[PDB]
Amino acid sequence: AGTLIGQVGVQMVIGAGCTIINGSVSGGINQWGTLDFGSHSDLTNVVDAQTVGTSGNIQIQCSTGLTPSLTVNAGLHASGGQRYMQNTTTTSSTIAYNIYSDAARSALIQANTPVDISSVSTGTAVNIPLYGRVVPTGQSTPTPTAGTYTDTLLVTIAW
Amino acid sequence: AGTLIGQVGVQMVIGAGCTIINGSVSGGINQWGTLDFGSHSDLTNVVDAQTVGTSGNIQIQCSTGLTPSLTVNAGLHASGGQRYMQNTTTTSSTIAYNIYSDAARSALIQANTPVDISSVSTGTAVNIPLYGRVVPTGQSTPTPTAGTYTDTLLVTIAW
Amino acid sequence: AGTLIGQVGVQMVIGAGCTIINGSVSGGINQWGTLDFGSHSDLTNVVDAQTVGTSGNIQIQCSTGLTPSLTVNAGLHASGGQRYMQNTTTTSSTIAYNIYSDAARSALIQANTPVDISSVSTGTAVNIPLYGRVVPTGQSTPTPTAGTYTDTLLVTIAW
Amino acid sequence: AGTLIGQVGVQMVIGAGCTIINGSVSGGINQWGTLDFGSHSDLTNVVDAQTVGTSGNIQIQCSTGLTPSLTVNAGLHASGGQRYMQNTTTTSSTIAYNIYSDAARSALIQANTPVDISSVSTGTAVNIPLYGRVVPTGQSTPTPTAGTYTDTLLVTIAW
Amino acid sequence: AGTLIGQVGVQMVIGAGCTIINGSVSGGINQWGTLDFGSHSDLTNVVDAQTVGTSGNIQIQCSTGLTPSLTVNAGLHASGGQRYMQNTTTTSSTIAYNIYSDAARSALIQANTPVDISSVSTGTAVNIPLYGRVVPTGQSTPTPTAGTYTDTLLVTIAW
Repeated sequence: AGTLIGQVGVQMVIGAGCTIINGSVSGGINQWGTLDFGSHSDLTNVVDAQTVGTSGNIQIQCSTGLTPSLTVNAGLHASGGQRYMQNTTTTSSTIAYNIYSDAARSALIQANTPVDISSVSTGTAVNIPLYGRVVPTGQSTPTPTAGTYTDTLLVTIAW
Repeated sequence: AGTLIGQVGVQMVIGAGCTIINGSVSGGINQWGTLDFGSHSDLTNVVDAQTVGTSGNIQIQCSTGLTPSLTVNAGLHASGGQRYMQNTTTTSSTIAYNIYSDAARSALIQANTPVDISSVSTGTAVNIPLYGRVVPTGQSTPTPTAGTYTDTLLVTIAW
Repeated sequence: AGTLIGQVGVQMVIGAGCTIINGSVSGGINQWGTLDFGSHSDLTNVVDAQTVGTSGNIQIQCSTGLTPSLTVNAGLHASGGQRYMQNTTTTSSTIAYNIYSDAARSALIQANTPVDISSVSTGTAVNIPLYGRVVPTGQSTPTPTAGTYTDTLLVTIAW
Repeated sequence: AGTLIGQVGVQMVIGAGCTIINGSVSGGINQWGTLDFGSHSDLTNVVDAQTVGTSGNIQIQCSTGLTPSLTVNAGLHASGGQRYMQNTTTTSSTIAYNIYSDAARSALIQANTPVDISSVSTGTAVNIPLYGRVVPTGQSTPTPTAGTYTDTLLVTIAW
Repeated sequence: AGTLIGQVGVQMVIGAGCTIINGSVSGGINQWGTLDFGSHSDLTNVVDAQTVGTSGNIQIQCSTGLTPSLTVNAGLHASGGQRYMQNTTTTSSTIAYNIYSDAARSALIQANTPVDISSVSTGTAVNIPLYGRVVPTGQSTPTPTAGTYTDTLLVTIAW
């Protein structure tokens, strides 16, 4: 009863880069390592960790200029704007954690808020600005149960 | 030595619609936007893009009922049933890409094969079901040369 | 008061043909199909159609040699040399349309102007050179009212 | 053995005319043109023709008043009151045809039946009311053989 | 101075007939109808007429056997052996005409030359063998003036 004809056209340009390195892809998921905090018990001291994946650390290796933006989604298990970790065995146990955009862990990254990380330019393959820290305050009870707590984020680089 | 007389008669009906919106026409070509993947270098991560044209995204705004059919022709530079992109400067460089009929990019669109996209009905001006993805597997060498790769399709809506 | 006697004589020759096929005749009208554009609403994209009648497409199947001439009369509802379509319900609504003598729709057919379509010779039953196109420019208001717009032509083949 | 004497007396009057024009005479036959239908093959569409002879069309140019009568004899090859055409090579092949007294071809002329064509008066040299049409119904088989079919009539004008 | 005496004797026999019918007599003139050609203007087509008088056509109704002879005198206005017609108003205008002894108008009747019309025998009241035809060749100028052209013959039947 009708018919419309049109052409779309597809264009892609190779040039200015700023693409992540040392990140494996399985099925288009585009995984970018893991924030491995390590093994501890009865957390009463601050623990620091950085995004490490398989062989080598995740790096940026951005292009000259091109001030980018980093956006980190809240975790699957979130409440009150603070990302959480939930055990795979017991649903009640939970550990809170924070994430920072600098090595000194002074600038906090908020959920769904872009961060102007413009210092990763000029190549040089600098480490990705994503550092986590667990502080033993407000961590429900100081001593949690046993398990393997896990959580996943969603990191977006726009430029 | 001869003469034949006859009348043809031309009929057009306005009513049930299901016509594309936000698509400019120049000379009867009836262009429908562009699949702009963006700028990258040394493609090693999956890149997603959607059909965007000038001011606003391409939409359908189909009519009630009228289960339509979407057919996408293979590109000008094709081999083995997979659409390709070819540089305007160097003929050797090529990047493969795929196209999907859903946002999740789970249903693949084959060349010259109709797709029963019946969920775009009831108006509401839903986005056109045409999404592309570039996966860094089988992309000849992982790092291509520089240029502005281009390709054009031929989208047909029958209903 | 007077009387004159004379003989006229009637002659018809069967031989060189070049006669239309797939065209029904009712009462000597000698109908030759219909230019069915289809169903649309708020025409903003170019629509193409070809002369189709009942079971099969209208064809020529002309004879060897015999360079013919195609003449298309202006429609019943015409103004300024451009053929129009008028609704059967509301007299004000009108859609303009054009007609072409080739598949590419590059050569326009003017009213009461013969066209030397000499490429339809050597039999082979080629499709009749009559293609229509509706372009959404100068179409009064872009969105018309509802109805079943109709128009009739008068196609003459002389050779 | 006998002898009778008498005078006959011959009278002719010049005045009111209504005499045919553009008609050559050879030996008193008083020919009045030809109904040339043209060249066709596999007649499936209606063909129209008018009485044309040598340089110009046959005309009447009748006198004021003087309501005349037109009588057309049946052809040499006739059967069932319908005039026929017979090939000069094969006797079996035959095409039927009709004749009309008006341009619209709505009033049929019957064999040996006068027609009151009173509208050809007031001079003005109007075209002779004799039009033929071949309709592809009841034409034996739709496709005839090759040849030059011919037939002759006998037109009488009485007034 | 003298005187002679003698008897003549008058004899008439009734029997074998072959006498004309449908012919009025006024004063011994013994008129036999009229060759009424009719009314025409600008004679360019052959005109035929037969000897008709008052109520009915002139007939012979001859007797059995008795091969008769028909002799037709030249007209009052004759020149070169061809009978002519002269207007009663203008003496210059003239139309030539011929006369024939058969219906087909193939056998010409010459002035003062007997014709052996032996086929009118056996009664049956056959039409008189006298037919006239006007041919538009050598008729001075093709278009004559107005008037009522007349001429009289002298028909003799000897047997």
